[PDB]
Amino acid sequence: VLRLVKDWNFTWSVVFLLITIVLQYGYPSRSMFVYVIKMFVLWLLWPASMALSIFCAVYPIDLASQIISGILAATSCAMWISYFVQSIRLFMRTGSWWSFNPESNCLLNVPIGGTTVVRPLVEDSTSVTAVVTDGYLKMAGMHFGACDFQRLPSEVTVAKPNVLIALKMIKRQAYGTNSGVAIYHRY
Amino acid sequence: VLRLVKDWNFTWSVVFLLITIVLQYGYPSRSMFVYVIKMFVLWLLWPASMALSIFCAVYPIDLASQIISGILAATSCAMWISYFVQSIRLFMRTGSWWSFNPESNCLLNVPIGGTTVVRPLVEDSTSVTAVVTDGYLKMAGMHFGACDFQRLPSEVTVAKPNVLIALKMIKRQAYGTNSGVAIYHRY
Ligand SMILES: CCCCCCCCOCCOCCOCCOCCOCCO
Ligand SMILES: CCCCCCCCOCCOCCOCCOCCOCCO
Repeated sequence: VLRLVKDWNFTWSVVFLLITIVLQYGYPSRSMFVYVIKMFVLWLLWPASMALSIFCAVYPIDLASQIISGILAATSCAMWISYFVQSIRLFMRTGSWWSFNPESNCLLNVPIGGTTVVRPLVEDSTSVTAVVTDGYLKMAGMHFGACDFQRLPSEVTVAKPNVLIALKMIKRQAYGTNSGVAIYHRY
Repeated sequence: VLRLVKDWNFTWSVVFLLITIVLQYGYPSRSMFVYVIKMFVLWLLWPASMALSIFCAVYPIDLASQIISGILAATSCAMWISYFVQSIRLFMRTGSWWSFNPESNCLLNVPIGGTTVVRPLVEDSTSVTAVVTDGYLKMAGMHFGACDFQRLPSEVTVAKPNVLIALKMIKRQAYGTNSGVAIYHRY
């Protein structure tokens, strides 16, 4: 009687605190470790929410509760399909693991020498500003590592889950020997 | 017997789906509406997680479970105090409501004419790039609305929850009559 209550509450207390943690610190801009915990919680949350609605539809309070449970069941299923479609289509255009981050669907692809570095774009703009400070690149407010201003890519790819856009370098200014600025516009 | 199970499960099914929604779409870069739902969920999650641990400490499985519950109770309380301290200190330096967003603790303050517009900074850098395109301002990859390039602030404030930084305009270039670029560095 009381023992079953205690095991029930203890397990749920752990889960609710875990949801609070991933809801407060589960962001790649805060802690990459907590972000992966949130993603594992969200991956488990889709079928659990669906399966919980399947239960409330098999054992409902009334007919309206049975229908609502089925609507919520499809809702959990539709959100997972939607997430998988966007993340897959983004991953095929980028190959980066930021494609699976629901928080960001705009990705900036910049080729630095051999490989291409992908970073999430917060604001989808028609223009992106490149700033090389003494040999260190900063694209659209976020750093991209070391790169020579002369070896700046003439084209930069932005990847949304439904379209891949290319940005050609319109303007190019050099502040120093390796310091400079450049702009990119779509077409 | 079975009826209590049905009402209990139906309520939790709604809650778990709501957590899934706010965990998947609760971001200001996706939907401002879903973001506020997440914040209401998180504000309710702190005392609920604490109160649930208080229960498992009053009615524990064993002595170790009683101690763990008390540790989680203080953990839920410490995270809320931490969030409130950062958000308040940020709100006093900025006055913006983005200070209460746990996802962002770096805020960019740019004075556009009469008032000052604040936007969250993803990457805390020592430099911030200003780009005015035909009379539209873009600071660090995100737009700030209409502004004249001539009317660009000589100083821009960055506000972290523990320090307020000022950025003086080092370089200034004009691409056109109202189009131009500028950079800001801290001190
Ligand atoms: C930037 C650093 C700021 C300070 C960091 C503080 C670190 C957090 O401190 C928390 C320690 O406080 C102890 C809280 O006490 C826990 C209460 O537990 C009750 C035990 O119940 C068991 C009963 O059998
Ligand atoms: C930024 C760091 C700020 C640190 C602040 C930490 C504050 C933590 O508060 C600790 C208080 O929480 C302890 C909760 O324990 C109470 C449980 O009560 C159990 C009593 O059992 C009665 C038995 O009948």
